[PDB]
Amino acid sequence: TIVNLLVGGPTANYPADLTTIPGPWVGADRGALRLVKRGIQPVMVVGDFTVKDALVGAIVVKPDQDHTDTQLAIKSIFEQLQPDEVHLYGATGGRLDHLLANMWLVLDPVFRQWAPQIKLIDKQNSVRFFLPGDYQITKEADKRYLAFVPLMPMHLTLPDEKYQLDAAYNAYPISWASNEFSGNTGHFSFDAGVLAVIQSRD
Amino acid sequence: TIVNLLVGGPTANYPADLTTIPGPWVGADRGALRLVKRGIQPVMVVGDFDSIDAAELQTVKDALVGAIVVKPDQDHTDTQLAIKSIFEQLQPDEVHLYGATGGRLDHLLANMWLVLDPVFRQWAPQIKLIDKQNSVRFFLPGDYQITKEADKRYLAFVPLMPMHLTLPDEKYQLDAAYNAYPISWASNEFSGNTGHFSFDAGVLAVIQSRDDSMADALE
Repeated sequence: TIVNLLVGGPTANYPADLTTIPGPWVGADRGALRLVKRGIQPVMVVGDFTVKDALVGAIVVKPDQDHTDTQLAIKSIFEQLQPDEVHLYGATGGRLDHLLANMWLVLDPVFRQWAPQIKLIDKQNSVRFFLPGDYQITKEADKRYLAFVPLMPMHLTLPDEKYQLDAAYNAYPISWASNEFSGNTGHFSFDAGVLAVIQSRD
Repeated sequence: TIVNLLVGGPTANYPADLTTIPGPWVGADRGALRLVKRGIQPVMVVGDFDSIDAAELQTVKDALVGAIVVKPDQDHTDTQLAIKSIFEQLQPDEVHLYGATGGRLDHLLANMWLVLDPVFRQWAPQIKLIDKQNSVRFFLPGDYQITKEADKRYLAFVPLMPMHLTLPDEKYQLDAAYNAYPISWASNEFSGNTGHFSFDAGVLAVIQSRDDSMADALE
């Protein structure tokens, strides 16, 4: 099962008509209002808020003290709805501080356990996160570029991509943008931190 | 001397008509094509412009005559090479990066983390990232004072590397807070005209942002 979470980024970055994206929807802050405005009934709304009307059929989660509403929404989704995956929409564009918080959200030890189950999606990008190990990914038909992004120090190996790396160490965050798949699949291995993999298009 | 650098990001994120922005212009990759298209004569161009379209070859070649043309090297991205070349040949006091946001996320993070390289780190204090809703500044360890940008509403402290960060007078505060990985402390705000902060290591990014009032007013 997949739960869709909508945060407050610009609508111009949505990959498609949200009513077109299947799966239960959850909205945080502005995200909830935009889901409602689109006639979408959320299974859960996070924040302090037709709304009251849409909230009867939804699990309402008020803001707390230790979490951002986005972090709270993520934590609440996995603990209460318990899906296999959460697709984050509205997480890019606009305010950069929100964007970066969304991208580095899984670094916090409490949310890292879910890194493998969280994906950011917008019209030009798909973002997945990985924990140390060996993996195989497949090219997304509509994407041209592939990028490996170490969010923390690690030894990264890319044995079969257009550009490769042999247990390369990064002492700080780095974005190896503009790589590409040789064929339809590719492998990668790393021994620490968290790795973000981004497939993008123009 | 403010040197403006335009990279390949979406034009929708520009903060204004590029021709209204003062200071010499440098274009990297697609950025160069966009400057030429707007009638802006770049003082320098960085990127491979020889395997580009015949339809656009001559027209770009005409604009490149009066510009310093820097060819890609083997060690740097074109954006990094542009930054290195600017400090090397244009005697700038500050470098303002435009077109560094939106679009592809791998390029965006690359622009945000560019100054982390030990070599480029010496220029972090002089590189400012600018788009429609944001203005990003970078700092090296020490104590600082900043003021609120007139059009900005939000303030954010973004440690890019492990450090102890102290925020004593902002809406929200931190007392030697430690981060073991990059963190974006978003939505803080100035409490007064100025704000201060101190940190002991790594590189700190500071972001002043605003909402897109126009777009929000449409919903």
